[PDB]
Amino acid sequence: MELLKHLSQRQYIDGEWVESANKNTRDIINPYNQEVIFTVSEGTKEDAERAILAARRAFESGEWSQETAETRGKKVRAIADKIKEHREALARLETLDTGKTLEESYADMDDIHNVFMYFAGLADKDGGEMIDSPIPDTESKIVKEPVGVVTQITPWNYPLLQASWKIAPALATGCSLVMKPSEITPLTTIRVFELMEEVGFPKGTINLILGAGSEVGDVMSGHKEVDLVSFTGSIETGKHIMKNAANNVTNIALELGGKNPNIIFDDADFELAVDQALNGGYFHAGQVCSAGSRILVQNSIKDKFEQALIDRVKKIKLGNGFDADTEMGPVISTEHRNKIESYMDVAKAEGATIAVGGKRPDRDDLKDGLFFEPTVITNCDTSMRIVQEEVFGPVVTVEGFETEQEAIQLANDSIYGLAGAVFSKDIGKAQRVANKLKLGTVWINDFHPYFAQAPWGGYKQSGIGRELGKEGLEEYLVSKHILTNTNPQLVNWFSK
Amino acid sequence: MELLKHLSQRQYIDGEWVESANKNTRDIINPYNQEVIFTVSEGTKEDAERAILAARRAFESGEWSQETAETRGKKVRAIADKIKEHREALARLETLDTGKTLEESYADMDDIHNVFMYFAGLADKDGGEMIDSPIPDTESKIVKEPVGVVTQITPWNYPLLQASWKIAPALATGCSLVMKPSEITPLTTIRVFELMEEVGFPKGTINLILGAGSEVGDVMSGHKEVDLVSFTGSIETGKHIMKNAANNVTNIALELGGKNPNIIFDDADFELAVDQALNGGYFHAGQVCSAGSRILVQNSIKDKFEQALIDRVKKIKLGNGFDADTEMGPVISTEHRNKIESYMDVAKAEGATIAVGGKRPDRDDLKDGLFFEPTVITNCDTSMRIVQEEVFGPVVTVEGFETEQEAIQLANDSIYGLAGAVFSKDIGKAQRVANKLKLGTVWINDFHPYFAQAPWGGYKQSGIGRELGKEGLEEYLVSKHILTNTNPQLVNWFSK
Amino acid sequence: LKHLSQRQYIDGEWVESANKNTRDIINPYNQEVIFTVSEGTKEDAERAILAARRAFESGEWSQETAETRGKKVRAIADKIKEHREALARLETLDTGKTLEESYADMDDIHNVFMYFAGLADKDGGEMIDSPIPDTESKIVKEPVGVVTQITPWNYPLLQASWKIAPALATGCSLVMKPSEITPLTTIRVFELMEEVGFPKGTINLILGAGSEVGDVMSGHKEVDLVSFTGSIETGKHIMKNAANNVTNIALELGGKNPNIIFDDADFELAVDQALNGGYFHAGQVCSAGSRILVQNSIKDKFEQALIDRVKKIKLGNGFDADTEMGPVISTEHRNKIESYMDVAKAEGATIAVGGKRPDRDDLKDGLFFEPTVITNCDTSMRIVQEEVFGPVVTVEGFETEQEAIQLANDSIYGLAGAVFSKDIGKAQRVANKLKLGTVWINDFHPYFAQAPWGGYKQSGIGRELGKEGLEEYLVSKHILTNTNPQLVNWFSK
Amino acid sequence: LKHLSQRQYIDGEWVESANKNTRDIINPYNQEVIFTVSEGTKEDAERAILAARRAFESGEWSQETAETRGKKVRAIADKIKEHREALARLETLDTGKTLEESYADMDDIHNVFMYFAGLADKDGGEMIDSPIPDTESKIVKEPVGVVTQITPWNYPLLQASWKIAPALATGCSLVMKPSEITPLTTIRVFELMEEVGFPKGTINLILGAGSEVGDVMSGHKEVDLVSFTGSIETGKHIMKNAANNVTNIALELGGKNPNIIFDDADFELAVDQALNGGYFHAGQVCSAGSRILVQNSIKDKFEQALIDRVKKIKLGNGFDADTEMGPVISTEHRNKIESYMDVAKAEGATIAVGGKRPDRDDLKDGLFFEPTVITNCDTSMRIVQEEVFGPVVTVEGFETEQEAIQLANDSIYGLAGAVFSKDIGKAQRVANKLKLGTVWINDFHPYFAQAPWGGYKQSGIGRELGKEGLEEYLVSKHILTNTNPQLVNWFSK
Ligand code: NA
Ligand code: NA
Ligand code: NA
Ligand code: NA
Ligand code: NA
Ligand code: NA
Ligand code: NA
Ligand code: NA
Repeated sequence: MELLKHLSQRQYIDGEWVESANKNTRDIINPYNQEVIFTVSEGTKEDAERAILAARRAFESGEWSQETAETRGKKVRAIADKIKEHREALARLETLDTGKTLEESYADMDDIHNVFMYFAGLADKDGGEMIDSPIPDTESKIVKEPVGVVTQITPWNYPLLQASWKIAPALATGCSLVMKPSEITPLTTIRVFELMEEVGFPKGTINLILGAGSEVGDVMSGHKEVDLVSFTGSIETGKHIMKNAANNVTNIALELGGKNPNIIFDDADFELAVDQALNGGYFHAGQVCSAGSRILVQNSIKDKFEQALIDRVKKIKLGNGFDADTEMGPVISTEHRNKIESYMDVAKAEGATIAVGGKRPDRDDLKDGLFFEPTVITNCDTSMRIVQEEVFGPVVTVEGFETEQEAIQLANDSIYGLAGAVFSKDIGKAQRVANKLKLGTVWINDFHPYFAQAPWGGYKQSGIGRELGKEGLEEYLVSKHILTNTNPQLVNWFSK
Repeated sequence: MELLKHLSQRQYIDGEWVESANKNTRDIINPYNQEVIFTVSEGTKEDAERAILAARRAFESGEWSQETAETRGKKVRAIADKIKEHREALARLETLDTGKTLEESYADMDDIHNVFMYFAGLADKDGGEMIDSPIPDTESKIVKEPVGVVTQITPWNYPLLQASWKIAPALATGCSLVMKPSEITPLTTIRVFELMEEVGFPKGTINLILGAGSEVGDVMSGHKEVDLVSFTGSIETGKHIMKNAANNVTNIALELGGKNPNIIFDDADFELAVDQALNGGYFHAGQVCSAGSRILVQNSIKDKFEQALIDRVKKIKLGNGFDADTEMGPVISTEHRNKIESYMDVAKAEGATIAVGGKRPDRDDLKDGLFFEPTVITNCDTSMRIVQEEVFGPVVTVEGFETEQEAIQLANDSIYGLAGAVFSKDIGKAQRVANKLKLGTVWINDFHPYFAQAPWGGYKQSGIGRELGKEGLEEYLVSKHILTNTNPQLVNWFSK
Repeated sequence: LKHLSQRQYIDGEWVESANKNTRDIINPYNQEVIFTVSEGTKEDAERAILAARRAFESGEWSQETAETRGKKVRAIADKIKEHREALARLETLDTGKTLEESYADMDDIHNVFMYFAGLADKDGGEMIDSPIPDTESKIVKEPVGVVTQITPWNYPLLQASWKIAPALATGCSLVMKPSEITPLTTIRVFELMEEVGFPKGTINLILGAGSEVGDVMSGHKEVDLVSFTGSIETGKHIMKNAANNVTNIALELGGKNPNIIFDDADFELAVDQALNGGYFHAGQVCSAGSRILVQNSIKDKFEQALIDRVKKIKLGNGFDADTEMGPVISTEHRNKIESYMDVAKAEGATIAVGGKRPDRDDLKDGLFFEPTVITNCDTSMRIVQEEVFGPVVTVEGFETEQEAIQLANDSIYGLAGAVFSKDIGKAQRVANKLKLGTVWINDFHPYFAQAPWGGYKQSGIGRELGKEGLEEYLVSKHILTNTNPQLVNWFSK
Repeated sequence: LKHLSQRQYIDGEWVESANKNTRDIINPYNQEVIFTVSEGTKEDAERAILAARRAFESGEWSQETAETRGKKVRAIADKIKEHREALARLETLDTGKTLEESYADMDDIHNVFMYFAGLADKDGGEMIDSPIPDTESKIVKEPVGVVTQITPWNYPLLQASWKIAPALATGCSLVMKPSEITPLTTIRVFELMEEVGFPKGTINLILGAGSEVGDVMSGHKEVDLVSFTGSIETGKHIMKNAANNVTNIALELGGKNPNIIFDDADFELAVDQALNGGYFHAGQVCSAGSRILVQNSIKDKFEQALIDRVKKIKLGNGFDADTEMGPVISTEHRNKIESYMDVAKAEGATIAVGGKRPDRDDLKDGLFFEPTVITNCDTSMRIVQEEVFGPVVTVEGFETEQEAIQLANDSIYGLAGAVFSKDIGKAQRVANKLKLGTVWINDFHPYFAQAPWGGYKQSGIGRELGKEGLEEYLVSKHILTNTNPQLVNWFSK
């Protein structure tokens, strides 16, 4: 609330903070108490178009795209340093806007600093290749250029974190960008734009559009001046975005959700597996792309595991993200909580058991917030909607498996392929399983870790492309083969 | 006609040569005389589905996907050697099916051998990376795996050449593939499948579907078991394919056409520029993705250039591709010639001049074939359909430019971005221009060269992704981050 | 042998030694002379180097396209496979090892040439995003130049391939000298390369151990890289000579390679692989597992099992199907191995089995030495620290993982080693702490063209095989173009 | 200077020489003693190496995350920028070059540390697709280990940064010894690194005579890499000493760098850059353009223009803004330069201008030597072939592109050179044929952290700067895991 008195309420287009063309606004809510905490501009499709045209003009001017990579790196580093400088206020703003614990928000800010620092350091480390040409008297080189004008659409769960994954490489490579954060969580994205403006970028290089205005998304994914659309969010919206991008054969990078398996063998460190099953299921109330919502446990220890998990779930502390004792905050919005609630009905109707949770808590200090109890669903199977579909809430399912081969078959039996884990003290076995899982990231005896040094993304319906790592940077580059004939001679194919 | 008596007429699905499920067939035509030369199976959508399921079963069996990269390379090399062994018959078959000169077909076969040889040698050279992890007591590695099941759709202009650009990296990386060549030019693709069978691949690893059956394309682009759709062809079909691929968030690699500029400065080697303008415009009767259909010539030499080009165009020798004196063969089909013809009407109506050509030739030996005269269109400008749209025939437009800046502006003023050239003895100038052109390939003082060592593909509406080179191989790989916690400890976030 | 060349190959011609001297080549199985070859002079070596320089400067190979160089290297690979049987037989005849081991070599050799053939045209350098506005910066990779290559007697053609393949793929000119006692397969491979066809002077073969031949090959001013595989003493001398012209050196010297067996290893696997590590090629392997380190809890069991198996090892003619271990290479080498037995006993170690020449009648004429196990020894002993390079292993116990690592690293060497344990996590921890170029987990011996091979510490400098191996034969050039040059005007006008 | 340390830095402590010996440091502008520092012993050097080894083995820096190591290297970069003024002044005081040149050095140094900071966490090694079924193959890149670093007097802190930055980024422990005559900025950077904070023994600074501690730094068994920048004679000695333990060497020695000026060069640009190439830092630059090669048709015009400009070069105190060229480094060095003038005249060359100490009163107390142009010389002469390393250039003519290339490559060196021509295609053709680590087209002198720097032939071994520079400080380990180990059963059961 302190920081909010100085935070911008506007969009940032072509070097200026500007309101919506029609003066529309949106009230931003704190999910802990459903109170309005801020009011921001709700931009129009014409605003989005203007931002894209500004990004294109800036790209063509070359002020950023032709800046030295070393200098671009120094600027990205300056953003990183600002994130660290404002770590406390940023973490508080993120907890206020998204509801997650302040400790989780601090962790995000540490990661965000590291993301910008990594890409700053990567900016000037390539440039392309020299090719030994198969044609005598020619020089062949591949030059890597910025892809161009990029549109970036981020989700509500980790707004600034996901923004950093897109902004850092775009700026390091010399692109121009237009970003639109989730309409319900724009606060830390507005703040990072203020911080980037303090660092200084050429007019139009960076643009922030706010809202969920009519056709705003369609303009960001379907405009002819866009070279890459990068979207993180729901599968249905991602598919729509990809179909729109097709209208101009535009590159797409998508990170959609997952149905992430947490595979626990009977020779896992049992108390570790229980601890990490809770962590996988319930960090940020399960509102994580890579949440471990699908637990697969070996039959021999399944009963022991379920009882241990359930007993721990009953003790999870719900409350205000600002209170140090809180272990799990509320879910993000009324609409999202309703969707979670509707999945409980689906689960029961198809024959699954709600072993614990599965409703809103009654406690007085939680009544005004968007809370939902941490939930464990048992007696289910792979045919069920509750197992196959991403609920994106504080909910896990538990299925048993007999053998290593069955664990792999079940884990791969989904439309998704983002991340997962294998818990076993037999590292050779864990490695065998990891090699067979169709997942972008596999953890052995861990759950959740990601970092700027390694690419992240999904097989199958979890996405297209990668974020983070050298591969993440590559989404923002395009290759050009320049072939010079150093002794050109007439071909004389056509008669003289 | 000799080779045709032993050539298969069937599809190749799951290790067997099989007819269409409905026994339908298609007559294949020789464009030189419009005679039926062969009759092949015309497959159904159910055939395509069966091939895809076979490819998936084969992929999951691991017989090819878990074969050593070195051994996969040896097999791809064996295909390369077969291409060379059968060079003469393959070249003849390609000229028979597509109409281009036998000399052009020989060049194709030399290129095809080199494409398979390049990928054979690349197969075992990069399995991923070790990452220095930012988390203590963890090991981080990125493993590159085959992307999975791939569908491959090739065009009629260079059937076997374009097939090799797709097959070679798919097999080198360990993917399973389903290929469908253009319905009007299947002959050399059938033959290469016979040759691959001789080398030996596990059942289902390679599949050939033939036809343009109802919903065949839709199944190949929209099936849930496909991990990558790779399509080379027309922009309208490519967009449709991408939209269908979106239904399962499937990776797409597209190479659509271009409106490829041939930029000739007043300080070019003039006779070289004239020679290469002819080559750019009229190889394969202009039916080249990268044909130099859009000549941009400096105003100072434009009159001289037009006269020199026109005088040469009048001498181009049309005829049978099998006759050694032929310099340009027919176009591919009645439908395609009609499309080219309709553009002549469009050009005149919008105010351009048909300086030479622009009709079917009258000569008696050309009357039965699908010939169209090499054509030069003058007095045109960037606003015109004839300049903006890909005609894909033996037709060039000529526009003038005043300055280097105007040449760049005009060259980039199209929806495409595949390839182009800059002719100037001032290499520094040519490099400045090359750096500003939004094209996947730029030639300086040359026109047409491509090779397996360097990536090929388009900016903007010319495509998504790359073929050839290391980047071409990468389309057929997927990255997996395996993170092992080597000293796992309880996090104890959730109370005990 | 009736058709094999007896000469050196210099500047496109098979030629005798300048002084007509020859050397008799021996089969270690029966000590019979099997062939007679030219014994070259230092002047022959100088002529070869000058021919290699002239060929390099002509550009006929160095400026050939990388793709075409790869095709030629592939053609050599194919000739190896075509002549696999005869090459394997020549290698067994010359070196004494089993025909099965020689076949394995020829498969590896084919694969080495095939790997480098495929690599030849895959990386010409990089484009650098220059920090100076209006400049273009690129790094071009060129062949390093003229290279001299000196190979050992244990795996003559194998070690030759590791050097020849990258040199030819990158466009270098080379002068090779195989071990004076084992030239046969190297002569043959030169015949095969000549059939493929290379410009005159690109490849040259010097034969012998003539006075100063080695010195010329390591110290000549026209050499850009000296690549030597052999003994530590000779390697050091070669490096010192190379210094006279600041010449790049690549060295692979021996090792004291540890074979670490934990009490939770697959016991019969560990015994099997301890035998393999110790006795393949009668232990005449740079990476032989001569130093067994076994956990104390299973040490007695392990020693008894190992010793009982060693007593059954079948010695004989490498051509006989039942032979498991052939003879050692020469009288001098066997004498050196014999002298180490004396050293071992004098410093207090026990010769548990073996430690002498076998008595059997069919082995009496050959250079055989019994597979030997030395027990009750420790890290202070010469028998543990020094590379014996014979069919001899030592056995030391360790208590903990930390002690195994300490002992394993307690040598001047750093080539290769193994860790046997069913606990893969533990094996990985140990592997990370061993100062060794190659570490095997639950295996012993494997190497391949796809991965670099070489030593930490006194085991060498540089790497062979893999992309790193290729890089020894390249040099980087930074070409920086100022595209808008302006006067600096630092100095007064 | 009143607050600058006078001591060595060994194992986390500032310490005097074991024998309390000291050395007086001189300012070449006036030959006045400016500071007195410890003159260490060979035992001090040994103690530093052993401390570096202990620190390496503790893993406090070598097992720190690459990301964290990068942050520390970045912190050093920031300290350099913070203390830019004082560092530049100290460098000018110690070495004599202009303050403006010293500022340029400090900006470069900041960028060198920043580059390597950003590179620290960007590799780690490779995953290999193994040719053996049921095996996992990976190459892990580890710090090479303990490194000794010996730097020259011409650009003390610049050359120190090229060595320190990659060593620290990769996780090595280092022992550095700056030139005995120019230790000031190196002492200062160690004070700054100490403020950033590194584990005890990770960084060590030895001060004094190459003749006392040099052999220990190049010949100690605990060293894994010796990195030396300096004279050819010393570099060779160092390499021979390193051979005693088969130790990796990286050497950057001088050059005889050609400045090739075609008749179609931008003439006034070529004159400007010829002066810059010849006379920055009084020609005391490893890559100084001492060998001018000019096309015959413009040679007379060029010589007249160059000579006329050389007469106007302003000599003086590096702290005075009008100074364009400072003094040479020492009495011994100036004497060596003077002796070359005698050599040049005796072999028939012409001293067209300069060739002696200046007479002006304000220059008499300093180690000044006039900028010199030597004409009428040829490639057979010592004055053309040998590196004088002073404010001296030779001028030779050439007729054709082929002759320019032949002459340019006709030296024992191969560090750097330039080609001036408006015909870029021609310049590129020439650049491709010059045996030089760096070739500038229409420029002279530029280097940067993003691109590797080093010499062909006798100019060195290895590279500094760029990704290749980082690689000198890494070692490859192939870890091969057999994931389904089976008995081989070679030996009888
Ligand atoms: Na909110
Ligand atoms: Na996908
Ligand atoms: Na046809
Ligand atoms: Na596109
Ligand atoms: Na022999
Ligand atoms: Na070494
Ligand atoms: Na001094
Ligand atoms: Na050298």
